[PDB]
Amino acid sequence: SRARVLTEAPKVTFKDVAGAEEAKEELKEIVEFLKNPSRFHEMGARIPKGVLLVGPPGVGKTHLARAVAGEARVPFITASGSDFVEMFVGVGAARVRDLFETAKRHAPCIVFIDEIDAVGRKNDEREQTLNQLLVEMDGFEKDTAIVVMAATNRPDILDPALLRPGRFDRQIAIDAPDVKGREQILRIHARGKPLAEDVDLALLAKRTPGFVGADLENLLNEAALLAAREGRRKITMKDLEEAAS
Repeated sequence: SRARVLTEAPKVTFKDVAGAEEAKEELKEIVEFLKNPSRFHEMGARIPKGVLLVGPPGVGKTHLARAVAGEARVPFITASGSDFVEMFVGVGAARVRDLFETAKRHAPCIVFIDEIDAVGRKNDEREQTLNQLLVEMDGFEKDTAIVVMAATNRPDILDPALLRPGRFDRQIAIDAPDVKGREQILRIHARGKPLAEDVDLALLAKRTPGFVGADLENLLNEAALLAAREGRRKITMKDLEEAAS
């Protein structure tokens, strides 16, 4: 059967992501290869092919691979490795085959395989899907500037094939935001939400080690309800304390 993906030109930029500046830099190469693939091949350039983002969930990996496509003003085709193995029959591959057929038509372009763990989680239905992914990537022509991006949190349980040179031979770490990072996140979400002067974001940021982007959201969104519940209007450092419980 057909592949069925989601093509779209992202307007998102790096300036639209809190932290991950370390990872952003590495990606700066991916962005310029997409902008001028010609130049790269001309020179002895690295020429990326598979960028595997590694980090905890809700850390904003998918959100970053999107800022990459936008940063280069290039298309961002998405797909779900889950959809590939989900449907049985010789479909699994036939779809992966399509995904890059639609990709070659929009190259340069970032192809994002979501839940690649479903595809390369080191039971024959997968193997067939995985194998095709290596043939497509190992079969990328110079005029085909497709940079396949995927995310995960277990590059160790991932079939060594996908990681071998020529495929996803480039891992970037997207860790939980640092004190400052969390601070930025909390401020961004706090603006559309009321707060009492007693609420100290800086403190909240330093007091939330381990919280992911989507975690600092709850804390705020949740504290809002906890206060709105007591006929209160603003979020007090007190409600934020009760939410973390």
